[PDB]
Amino acid sequence: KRRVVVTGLGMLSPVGNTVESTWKALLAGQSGISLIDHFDTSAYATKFAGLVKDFNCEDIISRKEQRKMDAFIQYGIVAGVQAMQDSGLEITEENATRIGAAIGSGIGGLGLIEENHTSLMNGGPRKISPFFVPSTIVNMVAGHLTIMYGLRGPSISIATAQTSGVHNIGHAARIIAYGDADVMVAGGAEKASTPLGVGGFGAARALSTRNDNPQAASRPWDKERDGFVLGDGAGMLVLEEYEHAKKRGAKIYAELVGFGMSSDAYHMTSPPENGAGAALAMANALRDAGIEASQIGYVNAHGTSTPAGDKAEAQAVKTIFGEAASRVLVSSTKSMTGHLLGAAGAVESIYSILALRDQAVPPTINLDNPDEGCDLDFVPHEARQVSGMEYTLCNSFGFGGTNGSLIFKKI
Amino acid sequence: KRRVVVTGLGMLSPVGNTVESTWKALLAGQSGISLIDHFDTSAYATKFAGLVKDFNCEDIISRKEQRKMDAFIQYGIVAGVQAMQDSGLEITEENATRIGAAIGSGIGGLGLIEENHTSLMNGGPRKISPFFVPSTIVNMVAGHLTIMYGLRGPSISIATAQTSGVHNIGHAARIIAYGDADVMVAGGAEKASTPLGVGGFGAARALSTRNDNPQAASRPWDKERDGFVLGDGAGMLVLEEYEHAKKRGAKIYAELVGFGMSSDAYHMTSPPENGAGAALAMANALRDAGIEASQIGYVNAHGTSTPAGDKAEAQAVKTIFGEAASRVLVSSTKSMTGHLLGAAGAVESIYSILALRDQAVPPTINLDNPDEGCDLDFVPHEARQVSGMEYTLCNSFGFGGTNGSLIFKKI
Ligand SMILES: C[C@]12C[C@@]34C=CC(=O)[C@@](C)(CCC(=O)Nc5c(O)ccc(C(=O)O)c5O)[C@@H]3[C@H](C[C@@H]1C4)O2
Ligand SMILES: C[C@]12C[C@@]34C=CC(=O)[C@@](C)(CCC(=O)Nc5c(O)ccc(C(=O)O)c5O)[C@@H]3[C@H](C[C@@H]1C4)O2
Repeated sequence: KRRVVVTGLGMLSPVGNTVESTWKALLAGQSGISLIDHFDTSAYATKFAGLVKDFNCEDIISRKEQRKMDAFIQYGIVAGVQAMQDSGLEITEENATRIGAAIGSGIGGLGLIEENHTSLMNGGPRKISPFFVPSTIVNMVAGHLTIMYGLRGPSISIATAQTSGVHNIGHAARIIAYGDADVMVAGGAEKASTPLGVGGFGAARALSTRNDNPQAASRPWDKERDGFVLGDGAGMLVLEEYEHAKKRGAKIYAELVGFGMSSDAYHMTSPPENGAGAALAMANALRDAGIEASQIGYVNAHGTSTPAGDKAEAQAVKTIFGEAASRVLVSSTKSMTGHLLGAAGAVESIYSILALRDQAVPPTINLDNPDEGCDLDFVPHEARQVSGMEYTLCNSFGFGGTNGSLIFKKI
Repeated sequence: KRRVVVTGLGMLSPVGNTVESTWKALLAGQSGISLIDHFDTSAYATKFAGLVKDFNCEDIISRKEQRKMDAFIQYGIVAGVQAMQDSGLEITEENATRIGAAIGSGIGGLGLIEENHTSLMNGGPRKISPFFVPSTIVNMVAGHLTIMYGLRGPSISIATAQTSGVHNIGHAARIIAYGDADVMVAGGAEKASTPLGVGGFGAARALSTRNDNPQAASRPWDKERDGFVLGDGAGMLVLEEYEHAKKRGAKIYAELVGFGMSSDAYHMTSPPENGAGAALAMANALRDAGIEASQIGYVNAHGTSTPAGDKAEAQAVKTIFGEAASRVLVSSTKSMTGHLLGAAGAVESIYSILALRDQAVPPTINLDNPDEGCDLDFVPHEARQVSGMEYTLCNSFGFGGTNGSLIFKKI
């Protein structure tokens, strides 16, 4: 009966270009939200986002190859390299077959979609790049990485919008636990800070508009919430079978204990007031881990800072925790990080891991005035030390009412 | 130990708007390839594709809701309804939780991407539709369908480009076999016959250019091959646990016996001459099914009619079959159907099923002059009756060297 453990991490976030730097920033309650400058935001109702600062891949990706890939792919490859390195794993002809990847994204190569389309409109199909398809499609991070590292085991790419990160990690673990693979690099990558991404979610009325204070915009559960904030980044974890990792003396961050999925069956871009769907997703992860809601010390909420969304998740926590409801710590890193969409669940799974290694829980900043009727401990303003925390749970929910929860156990 | 069976089918193809009509057409060796008329193809090097003829959803989707979804979503929903109906399954409050979906697509809502982008370029972010995101993203078919049918179990969407259909079906079966679900609607949907899809794959030099004979264009293994042909469609199958299906007296088309995945780790848009990757994918499906290459009576090849691609797959068959190499029937439905990308593996999984029900195997049309050095029986020109065939295998390969194989067993 195969157990899965995390033996490698990598990340690119609006608050740091490494795992450690990003963790540091979050515990210090820093914000990565800034004003956009790569395109004219005049007509845009939202003019800020959590961007990746001074990105550099020169040492990892030839500017020759960079031409064949959208920022989202570029990000994910870098985070994947970080993870592969940090794992210390060495690919051998024996190995190849039993190592793979499960990496996706919510929207994929918007930027190159826009470029290629603009080109076509201005000068015809003659102007489309031969790399249009391969540079924009969601599965390309798994593509480039399996090639770069000679990985030959199972490779998949789940695109469940804002739920992607959690699904890729969850299925990567299943692939391993099932016997199909021994190691899996998994997570997600996103870079939707484009005219289309901003204008698009902007058109749905899903974005915050607090342009006077981009850092105060993302405020989960606070009463002045006005919609989620966009974030770019990538998060990746090397998942590996317990005995395979030991046999190689791998540093093991944590164990992946439970994975749960659910479907809202309600509305395409909104959850029930009731949070029924998030509840089942958490409820199935517990049952998969074989433990009780009482044992969860920390929950990394999906908490996107949308009026209807944050309320639903809260509702669902009460429902699952009941008694403990107030004794469990809950927080949204999105208060500082922004919403990474297809990468949200990857980075947050990383934070849910480090919170067990460091027995510390990052805050929900901007939580000035909670929502009324809230019994929950949303860890507002300042990180919080914890005692004997053995399990953390991570939530991701997405459009189409698709939900997922991962449960991590210490050591 | 949970077995998975197919208890429902649905389809939209360039040769038929139902399962039965499409099967009929294929066995008769008909072609669905035609010249494009929905956009000006003057500047286009490829001017044809396998389109879905006289699509109608009026009875299933309100023109009110149709506004919120790309053709690709519209197609997939219809095929999903067909499948749900054909399964005879009835969703009950008990049920909901244990029924879900695993549906994806290669490229998603290109058409609405183009519309929305054009709008933005012509009149600003003000012109983007509030439905931009929800109408174009890959996971929306699973979204709309879980809602329409009150499905609350696990919902996922794998986007592994041209390998998608096989992956969604394969993982849907795993979800079931693992205990996460009892029923899963699974497959894929595509509609890339757009300026971007045509110009895009056209820019990669991956499309056939035989505009003088659109019906002769798709010719897997033939010596005058000139690249794949684009096809629109959707294919869906209801997968369900054996005892759950029996307990309800479900008509059972076949059993899903093996699922295999592999990664080429070679090139982003091309397979090794050696076909090493396809071999492992087939090789793992056999091992998963617990049977031998000898027992496979029919193989539905990925056979896309690209020079480098068809050769690689052939190579891989020899490698896996060896002795039997000539005693196993191999064929490409893409000779008539075109390439459905993210939906290819769904429809072809359907054909791999019916070939067991009807003990008949559809031909590879246009196979005038094989490639030299080929020992394989590619079932050229005319469908072929078969005797005691108990297993069929279905191949899907995609960009990023991602591969997958499904193995179906009679009854
Ligand atoms: C039609 C409306 C109704 C509206 C009303 C109140 C709201 O609060 C929002 C802004 C968002 C509802 C929501 O929270 N959706 C939601 C979700 O279901 C799953 C994931 C996420 C995520 O970001 O990962 C998410 O954002 C909705 C959205 C946009 C528009 C305005 O739908
Ligand atoms: C850079 C080049 C080299 C080139 C040369 C010879 C060829 O024959 C083609 C046209 C296609 C190779 C190929 O077969 N790729 C391939 C694949 O790996 C997996 C799936 C599929 C599918 O359609 O599901 C597929 O199409 C390639 C493509 C385009 C361009 C011309 O890469």
